[PDB]
Amino acid sequence: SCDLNATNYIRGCQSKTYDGKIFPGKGGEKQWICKDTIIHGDTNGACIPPRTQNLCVGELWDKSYGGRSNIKNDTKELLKEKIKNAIHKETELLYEYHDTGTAIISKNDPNGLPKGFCHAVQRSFIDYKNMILGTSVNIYEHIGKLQEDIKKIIEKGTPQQSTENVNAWWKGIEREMWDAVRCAITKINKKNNNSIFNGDECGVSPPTDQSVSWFKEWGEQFCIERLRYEQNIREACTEKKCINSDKIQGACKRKCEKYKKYISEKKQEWDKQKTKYENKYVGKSASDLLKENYPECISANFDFIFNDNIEYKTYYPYGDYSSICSCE
Repeated sequence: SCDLNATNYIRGCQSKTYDGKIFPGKGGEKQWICKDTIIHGDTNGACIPPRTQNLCVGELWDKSYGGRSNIKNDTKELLKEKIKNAIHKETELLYEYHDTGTAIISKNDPNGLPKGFCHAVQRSFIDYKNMILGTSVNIYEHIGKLQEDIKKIIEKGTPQQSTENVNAWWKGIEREMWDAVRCAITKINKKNNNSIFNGDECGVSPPTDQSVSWFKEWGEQFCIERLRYEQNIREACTEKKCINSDKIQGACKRKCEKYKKYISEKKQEWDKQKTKYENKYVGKSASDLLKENYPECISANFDFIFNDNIEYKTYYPYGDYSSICSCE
């Protein structure tokens, strides 16, 4: 059983801001961080999710006075405890972030939990795994210190045979770490009238390549945002207000230009991730990866949307939404 009514909050992990502050707060959103001269998985490149940049490290890190590792002298038991509490806090804060409709991917499916909450929780859990295993990305010098203290805690505190021990140690604690997620979900009962929550709603077992996991998150987000853009285009162009010359005008042209602008910024992110994915996973499509996972991606022709031919800019000014964004 879990720590049902036993409350525990940790300093350093406040309400999420990665897709923006929770209302009435505004802005403060993080962007996807793509880097050239970095290795992720086997190969070059990486795009870092806003959510990852907001990951709760709890008592693992001491932010006070310029920053320091809070696990330098820890036993592996106390380290495990500190990870478990961080994971438990991450789950609670992600629940609030998707319950309030602030997370982009939440803007109520199907076990009665907030849309996107389980995906986000699974994703953060994968991030914790890769942080502990030392197999993520070296973007933060402070997490570099964390994987390295973790490595030395495990090696001093287990019999030698070596990040092979760090790998076996994670495997031995994985079930317990996942129980921190299930436990935090059970505590939703205290909070929620939609259903009864047994804690298994985001999976009885932990999920399920972090680079692929990050790319999938990118996709889910892009496709949802894409449908919101369509929604606003149809509300402002559908009304058939076209100025004589007929060329679109006013609210319609505004909403259409917003999507055109959105696609232009997302293009670099698609190219980077698509290339990394497809030339690591030979014979596999980046388009298939997203479409087989997220129903919001089904209407998206990724090759059309991000097409780099010369004629496409002139004939399709607003991409795949050019027809709604035209006259007649």
